[PDB]
This record gives sequence, C-alpha cells and structure tokens, in this order.
Amino acid sequence: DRKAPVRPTPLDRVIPAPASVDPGGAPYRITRGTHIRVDDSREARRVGDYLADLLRPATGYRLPVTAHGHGGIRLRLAGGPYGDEGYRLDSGPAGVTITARKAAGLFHGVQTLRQLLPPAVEKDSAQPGPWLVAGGTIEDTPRYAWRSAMLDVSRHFFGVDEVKRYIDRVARYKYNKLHLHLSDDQGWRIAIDSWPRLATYGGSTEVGGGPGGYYTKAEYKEIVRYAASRHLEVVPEIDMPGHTNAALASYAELNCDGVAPPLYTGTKVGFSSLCVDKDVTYDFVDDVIGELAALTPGRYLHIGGDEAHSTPKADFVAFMKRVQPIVAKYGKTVVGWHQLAGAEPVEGALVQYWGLDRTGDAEKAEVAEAARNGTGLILSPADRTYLDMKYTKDTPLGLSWAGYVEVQRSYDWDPAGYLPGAPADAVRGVEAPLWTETLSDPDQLDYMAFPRLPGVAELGWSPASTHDWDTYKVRLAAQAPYWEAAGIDFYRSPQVPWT
Ligand SMILES: CC(=O)N[C@@H]1[C@@H](O)[C@H](O)[C@@H](CO)O[C@H]1O
Ligand SMILES: [Cl-]
Ligand SMILES: [Cl-]
Ligand SMILES: [Cl-]
Repeated sequence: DRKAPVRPTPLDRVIPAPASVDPGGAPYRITRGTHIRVDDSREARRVGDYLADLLRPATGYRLPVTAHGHGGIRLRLAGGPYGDEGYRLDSGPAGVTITARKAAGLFHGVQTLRQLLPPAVEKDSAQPGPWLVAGGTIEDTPRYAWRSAMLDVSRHFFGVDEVKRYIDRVARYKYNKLHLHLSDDQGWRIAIDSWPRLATYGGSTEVGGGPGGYYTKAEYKEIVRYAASRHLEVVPEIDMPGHTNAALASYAELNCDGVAPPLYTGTKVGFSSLCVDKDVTYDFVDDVIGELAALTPGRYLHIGGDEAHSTPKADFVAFMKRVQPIVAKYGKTVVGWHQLAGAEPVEGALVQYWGLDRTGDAEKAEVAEAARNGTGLILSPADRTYLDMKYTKDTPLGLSWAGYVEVQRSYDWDPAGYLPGAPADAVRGVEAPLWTETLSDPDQLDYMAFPRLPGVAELGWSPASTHDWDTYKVRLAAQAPYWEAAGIDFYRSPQVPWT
C-alpha cells in the first residue's frame, strides 16, 4: 500500500526537517466537502488557489477557496514568532490550520502539508485516498535566509515551460531563491536591446551544436512572475569577465584581437575573456547590467567571476574594481563566485563558495577573510551540492572533475563550521547548482537533481540539531512513492532504504 497507506505518514516525516514537531490526537481527513478558508486578501487567496490546484486533480474534490465560513483547511495571517518565512501547522479532526505572518510562510506551510498527505496526492486522476494528515502541531522557521537552486540554461537552453517545471521541483523543499546562469561560452540567453546580436547570434546554439534559444524580455518577466508566485526570488547571472564567448562571438569589437571567436559548442571552461584594456568593454557591461537590473525586481545581481583563466590576475582585479560599482549604480546587491574574494568585494556583496574539501588552505583563507570583512557567504561546494556531479563512476550523465558525490556526502555536513576560520554569522546560506553540459531535457535534470536536491534544502532550512544522516535517509527514502506517482525520475542510491 505504498501509494495509499492504511494510516497517515508520521508528522515529522518531511523534508526539510521542521524546527519543532509535536504529534498528538487524531489526524485530519480531507473529504469531498472540504473548503479552503483564507483571509480576505489577495496574497492569502493566492496561496489558497495554489493549494487548491495542487489537490484537485488527485482528490477530484471541488475545494473552493473563500474568505468566509469555517473551512476544514484554514490559511491565516497573524502575528507570531514565525518571521517572514515561518509558520505553524495545526492538524486534528477539527481541521488543518496554517498560521504565518506572511504569504511565504503560508506557502511553506503548504509544502509541508503536501508531504503529510499520501503519495496518491501526486496523481492527476481522482484517487481513493484517504486524505489523512497526521494530528499535532508543527512550528517551523528557517535557519538560513539564502536557500537557492541554480539552473544553467546556457550550456543547454531550457524554455519558459521547462524552467517553470524546475521551479515547481524546487518549491517543494522551501528554496527561496532561483539563480539563473543566463550566459556562458555556449550561449547568451537574455535579449539585450542595446546589443541585439547577443541573443540572435550568441543564443543561436548550445553544447553539441544545433538550435539554442533565449528569453525575450517578456519571457524573462514571465519566469520571474512565476518564480515569485512560488516565492522564489530570481537571482540572474551574467558571468564576467570569463565564460563570455557567446558575447565575444557576437561582437568582434569586444575581443582583444578584434576578431570574433566562433560560437562554442564544446564542454570545457576557462578559455574566454572580455578585453579588460578596452573601453568598449565597460560600455557593454554597463548596458547589459542596466537592462538586466530593470527586469530584476529581486535584490541581487550575480556577475560570476569564475575561471577567468584567460584574464591575468591583475587585470581581473582591475576589471572587478571597475564593474562591481555598476551593479550598485542600478540599485542591486552584487554577488559573485568566490574568486571575487580575491578582487576586493564591495560593501554588501556576497560571494558564492564552490570550493572543495581538497581546496588549498590559501584559497579557503582568502574566502574566510572576506567573510571576516563583512562579505556574505553562499555555500555550494562542488564536491557537495553540484547536482551535475556524478553519484559514482557508473552514473550515465554529469561530470566527475570534483570526484563523485553520493547522497550522504551531499547531505552530511554543517554550513556553520564548513569553511575553516570563517565566522558562522557570515554564512548567508547554501545553494544547489545544476550545470547542464551533459543535460538536454527535463527528465535528465530530474535524475541529477533528485534525490540530492531535498538534502541541500534541509541544510539551508533545518536546525543543526535535526541534522543526522541515519534518520534523514529514512525521511528521504519515504519520498520514493511520491516521486514515482509524480513522474519524477531520480537516482535510487544504494545508501537510501527506499520505500
Ligand atoms: C563556478 C563554476 O562551477 N564554474 C564551472 C561551470 O561553468 C561548469 O558548468 C561546472 C560543471 O561542474 O564546473 C565549474 O567549474
Ligand atoms: Cl513538481
Ligand atoms: Cl573544446
Ligand atoms: Cl575544462
């Protein structure tokens, strides 16, 4: 009875592990007449309709959303110790109530509810149920404010609908930021009016050749809107000065030798560079960041800065000193890969650490020092949270430059004491990047993202006190029937006792 258990799943059996779980009493049961009662506000109703849409297919129930009466499922906004993202979930025969200070908290509460319900909830046709929700109370708040997932749409382009699909995958685990790698050597994915060829030419292909693609302003705005509806703040990235071949191939003048390189369809990195000694280079950067910032309601703008190996150190430093201010000029907070820590991060900047266990002390020191100087840290170790990394030598997709990364390794660590000498309060959170050199379709994205994606989300959300592999793997194993019913392919790691 994997699909429709006789009894409800444990109240604590959810990912991320909730801050506080107090089981008790009888469970709630959703029946054909259940109403979803929300506050008389747009934001409240919005979450109600979202919940209704998630449950209608499998239950076949009407589930009307209204601001009157005593619905069996109540979503209420009230004062409380739940911050901007926390919530309280009360379940019992009298009904299920989700309380939070803001919509995001209610949304997060819903993500927990869909896990309390049985696997059959993932089906698209009416199911027998029962639609039980374990009884008791859950009080939940996040450990870190930066819990993101990155999707590389430059190596292989993924359209609006495919991105919306990935957004729904991550929303399940309370991620609150979506980092989009919009440009690299194999493609430029965002239309820039001031530089038309970036998209029309720079976006014409991708890894392996053939058609590429890109987002028009309208498509990008739609992705941001959809992400916002799933409470994901979009963090766009335009990598510079390295990983810039798409742009360089589009405009000969940007190149040091004034010759446009061919469009790149390989899978290597580090060979491209904007010409730091040219003035046109900074007109280009200003134009792009200005247009991107206008399309970005979010607070951050990622300028990359990784593997600028065709850019001498001194030039890299000079380049970043010159471009960082451009971000603030357009009202945004700059973010960069940790290489930026060696190029004087401006005040308020954050750096994304993608180092490994084996990374040299000198490099780790430079990053820990930036943290001491006030730079916020986003942790995404290549040998931990890079979802494109192979599980073992036999994985049919992904890369292995950072070694292999099985499920336990990806989960078994603590962000607070990860980087030696780095102040714990400098750690803003974590990120799970999914690079696409080897992934060309949504199903392949799923196979590499799952089952590690949920784990990284827990590291960003759950209290350190709840972290434990032996008990987490049981909660992870329980997701199997849900993913199977949802049509979500995943790697059945031998380290997990799959349900
Ligand atoms: C910051 C960063 O990760 N840069 C590259 C990235 O462009 C590539 O897609 C990935 C694949 O694992 O390898 C990294 O070294
Ligand atoms: Cl989904
Ligand atoms: Cl090559
Ligand atoms: Cl390489």
